[PDB]
Amino acid sequence: EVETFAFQAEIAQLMSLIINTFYSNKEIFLRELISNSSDALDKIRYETLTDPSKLDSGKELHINLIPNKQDRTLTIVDTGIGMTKADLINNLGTIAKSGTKAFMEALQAGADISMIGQFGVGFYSAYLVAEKVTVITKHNDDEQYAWESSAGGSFTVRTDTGEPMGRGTKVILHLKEDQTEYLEERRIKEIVKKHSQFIGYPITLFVE
Ligand SMILES: Oc1cc(O)c(-c2[nH]ncc2N2CCNCC2)cc1Cl
Repeated sequence: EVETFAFQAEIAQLMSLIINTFYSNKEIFLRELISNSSDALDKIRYETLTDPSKLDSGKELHINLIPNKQDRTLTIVDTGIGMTKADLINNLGTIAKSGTKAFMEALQAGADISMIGQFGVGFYSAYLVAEKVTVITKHNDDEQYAWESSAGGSFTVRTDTGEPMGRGTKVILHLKEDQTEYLEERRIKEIVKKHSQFIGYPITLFVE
């Protein structure tokens, strides 16, 4: 049913840093997530140039932003390449260990948390605004899985028989009580325009 894993130490330390460091410019989490979706979309596109059957699981390549004020969630959905169970456990397809080391050295040398995505671990910026993060993913080579973590040094993985998605990745941000501004249409639009203005795939902001 539900397997429980420990974060590697360097990632545990990364997440604590994200959670505990005073840092006002939290909005960058959205750019880091959209940028991950854009990379996964690039990968499926590239693979389909030589094998168009990789798109049998869906031809449209796009990103949906879905705010839900009742559940207090902001969900980012892409139809990118998705992740296998293995990628998920291996820090969501990141080089999180070396990238964390590089990020923490930069933070010495003068960097601030906004540059996180330069070290390949921009996912973890979700913890600027979310108390809990659920990642649902479907890669053509595997079943649908849900990854989940409220930080605290551990994460879980289970098969998801919730609502099949076809192919891609869904990041559900259960927002901290004081970060509900990221559910406001005006606010999301501003941020996307500010930081995600040239992404090569349509980004659709859902209405409530
Ligand atoms: O927010 C995401 C969105 C995604 O589409 C993915 C994903 N799906 N397939 C590969 C990936 N990535 C993109 C970022 N780099 C690791 C692997 C991962 C994450 Cl964490």
